[PDB]
Amino acid sequence: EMEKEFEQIDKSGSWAAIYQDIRHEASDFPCRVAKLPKNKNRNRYRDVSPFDHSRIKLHQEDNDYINASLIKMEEAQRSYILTQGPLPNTCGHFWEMVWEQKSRGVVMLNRVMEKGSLKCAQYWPQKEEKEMIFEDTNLKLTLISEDIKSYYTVRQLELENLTTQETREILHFHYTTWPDFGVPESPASFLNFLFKVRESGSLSPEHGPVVVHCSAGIGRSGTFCLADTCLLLMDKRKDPSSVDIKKVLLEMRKFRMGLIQTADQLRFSYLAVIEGAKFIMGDSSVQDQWKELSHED
Ligand SMILES: CCCCCNC(=O)[C@H](Cc1ccc(OCC(=O)O)c(C(=O)O)c1)NC(=O)[C@H](Cc1ccccc1)NC(=O)CCC(=O)O
Repeated sequence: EMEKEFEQIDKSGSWAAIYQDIRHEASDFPCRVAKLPKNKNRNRYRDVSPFDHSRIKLHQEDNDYINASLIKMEEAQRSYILTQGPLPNTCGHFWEMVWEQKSRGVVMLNRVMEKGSLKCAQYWPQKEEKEMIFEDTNLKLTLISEDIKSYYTVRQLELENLTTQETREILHFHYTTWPDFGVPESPASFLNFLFKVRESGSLSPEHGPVVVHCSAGIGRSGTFCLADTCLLLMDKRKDPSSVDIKKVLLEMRKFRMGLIQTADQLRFSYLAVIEGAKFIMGDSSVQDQWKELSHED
């Protein structure tokens, strides 16, 4: 029982040893293509790479590499693509992947600059009259509208393949207040945002996997996925309390290394998931409380 485990861990002061244990047991799979010298310019960090077995392959004959991994949750029936924050030369690759995987949504949980340091390129357009063209991938991206909230912004984007001329609506969900190596301000804020992502349709199985990213594509992004996936499980078990969060995280760590970067992010996923279960269980008003508590305005 989740809650029961959570308290025992908390009362026993064991978040760090439980977290170190997860790291110690995570899967070790090769990241050979990501390490090829010619892809060094495609990697934001030297110690963060996609496993060979689950990486996303660009459909270029030229060079199919993108530091991105397909996290496929069989029991939850949900797939996610987790990627680092694109670099100046991978903005086209990033959009080529969104297009090739049929993603309808993009979840960004970092800010372009954090602590004065640069974490991701400005890969989408900031003004509607200033659209972006990715020459290398023959794509055009246009900002269609944006809804700014106090800690997040939802943007409506139009991605066009210039080769075939088809256009697609891409929703972009941007969490602007999640510190690096940190946790959202509260479970309510987190959940209010996640439920926004779920209600947009983006995560539906008739579309490609949603794209999640932060600067490395592992801490913040792992956190968001573990809570989303645990909640889906709690809603399909009907013995919701048997969802074992450590086990779900180790399953996801088989597809991408380092998911969840601090013990505190692990502990927050437990708080988020337990608070989110109120909704699963049947509380028809906890959602409006999260919106109120999140202070969207
Ligand atoms: C899994 C192992 C990584 C843990 C230690 N590594 C780091 O902090 C980062 C990777 C990283 C991981 C999670 C993050 O999100 C946190 C979140 O979302 O909560 C962020 C992030 O957002 O900042 C950054 N890598 C380096 O700094 C390398 C360390 C290094 C340096 C030299 C050789 C080998 C490793 N430097 C770089 O890669 C510099 C770039 C270069 O030289 O190409």
